[PDB]
Amino acid sequence: AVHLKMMPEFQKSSVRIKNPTRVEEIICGLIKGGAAKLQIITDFDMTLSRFSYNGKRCPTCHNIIDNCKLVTDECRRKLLQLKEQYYAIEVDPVLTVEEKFPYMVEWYTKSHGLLIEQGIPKAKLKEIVADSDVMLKEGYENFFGKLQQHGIPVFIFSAGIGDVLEEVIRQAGVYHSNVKVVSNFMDFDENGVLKGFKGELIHVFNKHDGALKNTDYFSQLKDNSNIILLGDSQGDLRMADGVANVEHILKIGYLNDRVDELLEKYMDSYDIVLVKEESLEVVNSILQKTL
Ligand SMILES: [Pb+2]
Repeated sequence: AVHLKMMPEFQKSSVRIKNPTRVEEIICGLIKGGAAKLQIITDFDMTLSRFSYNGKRCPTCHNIIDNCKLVTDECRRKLLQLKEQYYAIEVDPVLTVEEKFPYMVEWYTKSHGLLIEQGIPKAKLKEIVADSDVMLKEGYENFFGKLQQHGIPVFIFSAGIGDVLEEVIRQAGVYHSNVKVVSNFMDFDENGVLKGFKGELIHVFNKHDGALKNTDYFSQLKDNSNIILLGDSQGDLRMADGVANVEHILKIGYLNDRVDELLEKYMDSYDIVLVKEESLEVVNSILQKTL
């Protein structure tokens, strides 16, 4: 039986849970199914990576390029201006989520376009990443490590830059065979220089589309009908729309930002809400009982 009161990880004051009996019920299903039924579906930026460190604001995948030695101060000035005008839209309370899609497409297209101008070589990503201030959440070795040890599928589903994301996890030692990455991948020219992006754009609001266009992945995993989903946004709740059959799904949300405004909405939509939390120990605690 599961008792959240007897799990010291769940007592941390950052842990918010609207409906604990329900959460206990889901975690109980997870444990019953064991490794054989489990898979993980997860965002990356600010979910598997830190929102802030000591006492500092950490980079997203996109920020890593924004801030590197290959990008001019004027290009960063333009990128910042883009952020200021489009982030106001993203967080606009009057506009419907659907109204925001065209704007989000414009933002990722424009900002990607500025980086294509800067001339980013694939060869240089390794060093750019090594030099960056990127940080994985506390407990990531264990997270990725228990998962790989048990062969649990991990679908990292990111609106960031896939090449960057992969280099971060590769340099961290945790890009194992069980880890599949779906993101915005860079398209390179004859000289190995960035010239555009592959596929359809993934942004914060359209993860349902991507989730459905990954049929091959999810149908090989028919038997993994127990899911842990981790996300930092309302948009991330759609990441599991492609899943063949669901028996138990647990949705864990990192609330990093806009805490007062969004807490009630996050508590309503995610089963567990983690408020300004820089570690993976709640999820590690559930894997410990499960695997
Ligand atoms: Pb997200």
